[PDB]
Amino acid sequence: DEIEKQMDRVVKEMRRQLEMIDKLTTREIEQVELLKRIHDKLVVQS
Amino acid sequence: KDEIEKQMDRVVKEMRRQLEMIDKLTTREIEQVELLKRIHDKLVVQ
Amino acid sequence: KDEIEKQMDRVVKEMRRQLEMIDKLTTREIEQVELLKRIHDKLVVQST
Amino acid sequence: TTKDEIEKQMDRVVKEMRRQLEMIDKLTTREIEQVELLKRIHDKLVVQ
Repeated sequence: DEIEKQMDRVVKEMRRQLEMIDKLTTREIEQVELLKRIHDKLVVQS
Repeated sequence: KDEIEKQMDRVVKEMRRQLEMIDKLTTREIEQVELLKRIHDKLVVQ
Repeated sequence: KDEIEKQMDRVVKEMRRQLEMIDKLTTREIEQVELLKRIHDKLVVQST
Repeated sequence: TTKDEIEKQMDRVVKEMRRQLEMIDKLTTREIEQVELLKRIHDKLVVQ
């Protein structure tokens, strides 16, 4: 079937893009942590 | 000095770009889920 | 066994709801980064 | 307000987005696990 071949291509795209979302979310959490280090460095300022 | 705040500004602009990428990529995922149900609907039609 | 199509239909509806939730939370995140940009602007008006 | 109180707003915002950011990450992993069952559905559908 050609619908079954299309479903396989789509399922494979969704996993690739979904891992990319997951990678990018992970990077965002580390950038939120850097903001906590930036905030912590702001009260140690004075 | 004000290298903390300039760094935070670089981080804030970074998170916007990457959170937009997450958002655009999630949006594409939802459109692929609906194509997936159109495939499911095309499978009962076939 | 046309229960795989019933399973596939159950999964696609599940993924759309959970994916819409991801999309709402990301959208909320962007509003908070801009709130963070307003905080950044208030910090330069303060030190300077 | 006071620079000591802007940091409190930034601190509340930073902790909020991290919690919501963890939630996005939780749902994305759950989504990847469903695409896997979606691939198992396709493979069980081609054997038919």
